[PDB]
Amino acid sequence: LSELEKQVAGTLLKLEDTLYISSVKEIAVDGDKKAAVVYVPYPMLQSFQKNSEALILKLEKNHSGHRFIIVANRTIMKNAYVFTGKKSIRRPRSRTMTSVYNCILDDICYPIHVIGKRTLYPAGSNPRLQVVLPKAVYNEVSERTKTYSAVYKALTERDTEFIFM
RNA sequence: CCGCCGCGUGGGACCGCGCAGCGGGCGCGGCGCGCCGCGGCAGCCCCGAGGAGAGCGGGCGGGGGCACCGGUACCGGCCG
Repeated sequence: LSELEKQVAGTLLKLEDTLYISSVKEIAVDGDKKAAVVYVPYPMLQSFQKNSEALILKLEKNHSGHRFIIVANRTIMKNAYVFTGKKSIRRPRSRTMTSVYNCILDDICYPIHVIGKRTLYPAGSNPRLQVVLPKAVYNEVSERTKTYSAVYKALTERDTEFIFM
């Protein structure tokens, strides 16, 4: 129920010639360009994953002004066990914070599979994570690394940066 | 202030244990035993230790057990 959703829905209705979205989030970047994150419901992420590179390209080409990213919305629970007083309810591991952040990171760059992760602990600077991408693909993704860092920082307060190795 | 392996409040890093869905309606103030939509949930498996065990393939070796079998030599006997 906001302007962006109206035109993106119209777009989607134009593209076919069955799948719907949950919400849309827009995150700012240092440059005037912004990012739009589309929250896909979990059961159909794979439905929006097969041919989604074309989908994002067409969406960007229709309404310019900021890049489009597709991610799923996952829930995080804050207790390993829940004590109802009589028995105990165990939290599934899929609902942890560490798993969710890793899945988000994979989803942000879904077409390109992450090759490694490292976190550095400088003497004074806040610890930061740096990930490693395939050396084959670069110029395709070189121009969208600041946006990736910004969106990852927004969703998860953890900061990061990108390189190729 | 000083004879406490017990009692209460707090913290909860470290050390060890938690198999048996949830939420709403019937339903009484609350809790149970039950009856109901699944119509509300992302319903319900960390990874796979230069730990271990099991498996396939490859060659390696005076490793083990059973039967079988050759060769001089020591000894004894016999022909010359």
